[PDB]
Order: sequence, then structure tokens, then C-alpha cells
Amino acid sequence: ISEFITNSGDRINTVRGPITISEAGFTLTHEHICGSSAGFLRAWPEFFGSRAALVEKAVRGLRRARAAGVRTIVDVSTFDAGRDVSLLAEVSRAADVHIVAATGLWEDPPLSMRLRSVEELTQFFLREIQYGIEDTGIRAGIIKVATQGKATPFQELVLRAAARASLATGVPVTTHTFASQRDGEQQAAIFESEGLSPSRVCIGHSDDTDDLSYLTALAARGYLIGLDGIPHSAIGLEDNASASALLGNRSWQTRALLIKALIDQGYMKQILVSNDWLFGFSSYVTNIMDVMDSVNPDGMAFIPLRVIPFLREKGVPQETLAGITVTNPARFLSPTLRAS
Amino acid sequence: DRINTVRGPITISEAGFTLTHEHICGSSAGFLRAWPEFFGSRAALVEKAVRGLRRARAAGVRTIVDVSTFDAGRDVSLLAEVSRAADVHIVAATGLWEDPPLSMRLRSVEELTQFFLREIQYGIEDTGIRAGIIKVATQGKATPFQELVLRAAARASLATGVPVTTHTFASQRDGEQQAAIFESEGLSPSRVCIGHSDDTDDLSYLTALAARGYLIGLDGIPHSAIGLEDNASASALLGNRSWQTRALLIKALIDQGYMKQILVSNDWLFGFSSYVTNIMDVMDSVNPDGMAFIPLRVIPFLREKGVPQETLAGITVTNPARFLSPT
Ligand SMILES: C[C@@H]1C[C@@H](O)OC(C)(C)O1
Ligand SMILES: C[C@@H]1C[C@@H](O)OC(C)(C)O1
Ligand SMILES: [Zn+2]
Ligand SMILES: [Zn+2]
Ligand SMILES: [Zn+2]
Ligand SMILES: [Zn+2]
Repeated sequence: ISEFITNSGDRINTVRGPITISEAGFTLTHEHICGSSAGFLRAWPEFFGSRAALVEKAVRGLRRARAAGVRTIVDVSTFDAGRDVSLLAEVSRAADVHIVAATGLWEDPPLSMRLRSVEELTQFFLREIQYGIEDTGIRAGIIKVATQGKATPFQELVLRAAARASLATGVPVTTHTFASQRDGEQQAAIFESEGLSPSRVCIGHSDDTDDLSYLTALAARGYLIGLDGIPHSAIGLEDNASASALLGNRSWQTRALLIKALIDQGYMKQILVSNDWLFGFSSYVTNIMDVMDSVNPDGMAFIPLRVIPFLREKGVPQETLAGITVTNPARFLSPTLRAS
Repeated sequence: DRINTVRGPITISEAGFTLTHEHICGSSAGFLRAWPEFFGSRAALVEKAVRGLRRARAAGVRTIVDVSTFDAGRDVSLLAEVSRAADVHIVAATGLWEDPPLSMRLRSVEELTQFFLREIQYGIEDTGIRAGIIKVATQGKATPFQELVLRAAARASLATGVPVTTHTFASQRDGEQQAAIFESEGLSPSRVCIGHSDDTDDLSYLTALAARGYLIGLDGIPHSAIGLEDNASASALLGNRSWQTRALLIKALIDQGYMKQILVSNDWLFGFSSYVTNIMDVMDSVNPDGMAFIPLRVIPFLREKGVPQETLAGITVTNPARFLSPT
């Protein structure tokens, strides 16, 4: 019954305010409006043509995803990935797509973050969840963290501060991994040393690897497996070294078949899927957004328009695909009880 | 004729006594807006900076050059607010310091030139406030990216006439490599201040650069960890040379004939988030005068050493105006 109930119930924070869990609907759990650096969009909007050009590009892209069935995206851009929550709020309103904003730290923290203690980082993450981001009043609904191989000492602090903020607020944790180095195992160990429940943790970029034994072992422990970069592929772009380095040479079909493999091995309930797409991208080489758009014009609509029909023909029932894209994110994003 | 400040353009005669290397807040891009509670609050930081700039003003300072770049967390709206409430001109900076994020580190020399030009010719962010100086940095041998920033700074200076000021590891003679790269771009040494030059005691390094026409930034005079020897982080940042030792380098360059090329400052701040947490309180505990340290302590020290008032006015008024005046 309660799955049909919109006008009451528990709540997820978005850039437009709280929404009920049922309103979230089809949710992409790892996306970006703009992948940048802190303060960069405000200091140099001409890098993106203009701020207005970026807004208009993002609103059209979100409308394309919405027409394909998407109702919510989780923007896992942190402070140091140049998250501008005022941009998210504007494009969410214009496109009528819910956007959940993130706290945490990604792979480019400035000195003012790198020098902080685990206690200080915990207060910063709590601030963005409990008080709001900057002076906007918009509260983060997820905590994003990152490793790229064996964790640095600072990255361990970030992982611990994220676990502590999650336990205190109930909001979930989502991670960036170097999947081929099995980063999720060390992340899991640190999270579990802090008492964090695996069901509150998504081990991301897990479709970057073909090692099913690594993925199923994490899923068997209750971790969520983020198969979040399905359209990332430089096939056909072999003469472009920067695009090949970033997007890899594994096909989207290979990445998507990992979704079916986890389903076949009984781990449907542990799967989250996404595109890891963006509408602006300044933290890499200059032409990269144009290159990515030439590869995947569907943008964030790639999961519903391409991946779902591909898995359907492979025999995955629609109800299973709806469970992965609607129910699984709703359980992930719904805050748990605060500790104490 | 005019110098751009955070309150708009001013004429050369309005600059007056000018501190040429200062910071309202040493931070990181976006950090003040995202975590103002690190500084107590934004309002507390404003109040502290206004009290400090008002004390400097009462001591005779009329202008400071805030050499905080994008990646040092420059918030030009903060600079404008504090400048207005203390009635002290503030010149803002473009360029890049020692902590550029990926979106900067990945850019070409042409792209960086366009960014520096934007902040000088158009304005910083959406504020309409234009930079009046370009800040660059090395810490020993330049990284490949730092070479790009030095060349972009030279190109922006040549296009606009605004000067370049540098951060050095002075004991590694970084000014020599900076000079080499600048001159390979056709930049005049008279448009360049080699900063943190009081961090070294090698007079021959400084005089050779000044004999080539460079300006010499003796800009961290009150930086000293004397009395803080049990504090490893303060000692590493501030050094164990006394302020008197740093100030005597001013007199030495005067005595060697370079008074027209000396620029003096405090390199002080009112907030400081890019280092260890307690550092601003520690620094304030050894120099309560803050930015007033140059007029209240260094000036009398040099006057007792026999430096005439006309020479000290030349260094603190004439030189900064000549340096900041475009082209
Ligand atoms: C800012 C984001 C982070 C991660 O999702 O990688 C990509 C390349 C998509 O950039
Ligand atoms: C932000 C400023 C930059 C440079 O002047 O170093 C100090 C330590 C004084 O911090
Ligand atoms: Zn990532
Ligand atoms: Zn991402
Ligand atoms: Zn410096
Ligand atoms: Zn400085």
C-alpha cells in the first residue's frame, strides 16, 4: 500500500527541499551537473561558454532524462569537485528533476581541507547535512568519498569522518574507487572499523572492473555495488589518448552485462546503476565534454533508453529493472535513525 | 593615471603609504563561503579584519595590496567590505599561488593568460572588481605548470601594464629562474617584484637581481618563531630569524644603493585556513600589531639606524605608486 502514498511519509533532502520517498521515483545515483573545482564556475564561467549556456545545456539534458523516465538524480559532486548547489537548484527547478546534493571530499581537496583533522572534517560534513551548504539552506543527502588505490593517510581521515557523519545523521555514503585495484575492500574495512552498516555504503565505479569475485564478495557482505559509468567508453576514439585514458576501452555492453551477472548470482538487491555523466567538465582536458557528448548524446538518459532495453532483451524482467532503478535507490537514500 | 582597487579606480596620489604584500584571509577557493565557521563566522572575520585594518590606518597605512589569488581563497567581496569599513584602499590580485585545483592545473598557457586577463580587464567573478596586480609562485625549481603561470603572468602584464609580484623560496634563489622566464617573454624587470626576499640572508643574490632592475619584496618582516621553539609547525612556517634580522636587510639594500627598488610589507593575515588550525592565533600572539607592524615598529627601527624620513617615504609611498601604476 505505502508504495503508492505521495502526500505523507518519511523524507529525503533535495536542492528544492524535502521530498517523500515515493516522490523520488526512478533515480540515477551517481551523476554530476558540472564536474569542476571549488569556486571555478564562479571565477571563470566563460570556460563553459557562459553560466547561462551551462544552465540551458543542463536543463535540456535533464528534460531528456525525465522524458525517458528519470525523476531524481544524485549529484555526487563535492566541495572540491566544484559543486555549486545554486546551479543545481536552478536546473532542478527548470527541468522538474529532483537533485540530491552531496557533501564529503573527492580527489582534489585544497590545502584548507588537506590540513584538517578527522574531527574537523566530521564537523564540516555535518554542517553541510544538518545546517546547509554555504548560505543556501540546501542540505546534503549523501556523503561522497574517494580513493585511487591504497588510501592516503588523509583519505583514511575522510573515510572515517564520512562514517561518523553518516552514523550521526543517517544519510548514506557513496565512494569513488580505482576498481581494478579492489579499493572497495580497504574502504569496507575502514567503514566497518567505524561501525558503519554496509547497507548504507555504495562502492562506486565498480563497473570499471571485470572481477566478479571482487564485486560479489562485497555484495555478499551487504555493500551496495555502484555500476555507475555504463556509457563510459572510448571505443572508436582510440586515436584520442586523453579520452581513452578517462573512459577506458571496455564497451558499454561489457559494463552493462555486469548488471546482469550480479542479478544472475543473486545480488539484485545490492545493485545501483547510473551514468556518471556531466553537463560541464573543467577538471580534465579542455575538449573533454564535447568528446563525451559525441560518444553519448543521450547523456543521463542512457540508462533508461539504452541499458534497460538491452537487459530486457537479455531476459531480465522489467520488475527487476524497476527494483534496481526505483526501489533500491529509495532504500539507499532514505535516512536511517541517527545514532544514540 | 589610475590603479584599480576593490572600491574602483583611484589616482596614483591617493594610494599613499602602501603595504605591497598582504592578505585579508589566506584560504582556498570556495572555502570561506562553504565553511565560515572555521573562522568563527564570516561576521567575526569581517570584524577582525576591520579592526586590524583600522589599526593599520591609524598608523599611517592608506593602501594594502592583497596578493591572495583564486587558489589562496581570495573573496573579493570580503576585500570590498573590509576596505570600505576601514577606509583603506585594497588592490586585488589575479594569478595563481601554490595550490591550484585541477581545473587550473590542466589549463594551457593561452587559457591561463585569458583567465588572468579576464580578472584584470573585465572583473573578478561577477563583482566588476578588477585586479591591479598578478601574483605567481615557485617553491624551488618551477614545476611545468608553474612555468606556464609565469609566462601567462608576463603575457597578461604586457597586455595590461599591471605588475607581477612573486612568491619565492628565497634560499633557493627562485627569483633568478623567475627572472629568466619573465625576460624570455619580454617582460621588463621594473614590472616585477621578487617577493619573500627577506627569507634569505644572501645579500649577493638580492643585489644581483636589483642590479638587473627587479624590485625586491622584503615582505614578511614580522614572521618569526623566536620564543615558539617548542612549536614545530609555527617554526617551520615562520622561521627562526628575527624580525630585526629581516628589517636589517632593508637597511642593507638602502646602503647598497637600491632604495628605489625596495618594497616592504608584513605578509600578515586576519584569517588563515590553509595551514594548521591554530596558526592565526599563534601568529597574532607574537605580532598583535598585525599589518601595523611595518609603520609602528620597522619605521622607528630604521630611523634609529639613521635612515632619513625622505628615504622611508620613498620606499613606502613613491615605490609602490610607481610599481602599481600600469605600464
Ligand atoms: C567529476 C567526475 C568525477 C568522476 O565521476 O569521474 C568523472 C570523470 C565523470 O568526473
Ligand atoms: C596566504 C599566505 C601566503 C604566503 O604569503 O605565505 C603565508 C604563510 C604568509 O600565507
Ligand atoms: Zn569518481
Ligand atoms: Zn562521478
Ligand atoms: Zn607567499
Ligand atoms: Zn603572502
